[PDB]
Amino acid sequence: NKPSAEELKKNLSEMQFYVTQNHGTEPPFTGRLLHNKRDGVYHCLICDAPLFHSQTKYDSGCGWPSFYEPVSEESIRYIKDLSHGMQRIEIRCGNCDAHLGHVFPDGPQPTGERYCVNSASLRFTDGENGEEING
Ligand SMILES: [Zn+2]
Repeated sequence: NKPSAEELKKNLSEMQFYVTQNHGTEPPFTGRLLHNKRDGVYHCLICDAPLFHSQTKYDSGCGWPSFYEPVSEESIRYIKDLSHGMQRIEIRCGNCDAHLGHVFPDGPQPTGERYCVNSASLRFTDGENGEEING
C-alpha cells in the first residue's frame, strides 16, 4: 500500500477495503464504473498509479469492469489464485499490491486477454477536466 494501513482503514469505504486489502470481490454487476464510457484513465484507488485507459475497456457481460490490456507491462502483478474453488490468475497493482481482480484468456484481439477488475479498486480520472471519482 502507498498510505499507511491506518489511513486506508479510515479513508476507504468498507467495500473498498474489503476488495483492495482483503482480496475480496465486489458483487457482480454492481460496480459504479461497470458501464462508464467516458474518456479517461483508471488509476489504482490506493496509490493512483495508472492501470487502464478507457480505450481498452469493453462490455464483457461478466459482471465487472473489463479491459483488454493495461497501460504498461509493469503496471500489473500476476499471482496464481486458488480461491473460491477455482484456479485463476489474480491481478494486483504492480506499485502497491492492491488486489484488482483476475485476468482471463477469453478477451478480444489483439491480446486475447480479459482483465476482470473491481470498480472498487479503481479511481477514474475524466479526460475532459481531470475530475476524479472513486469506483
Ligand atoms: Zn496501487
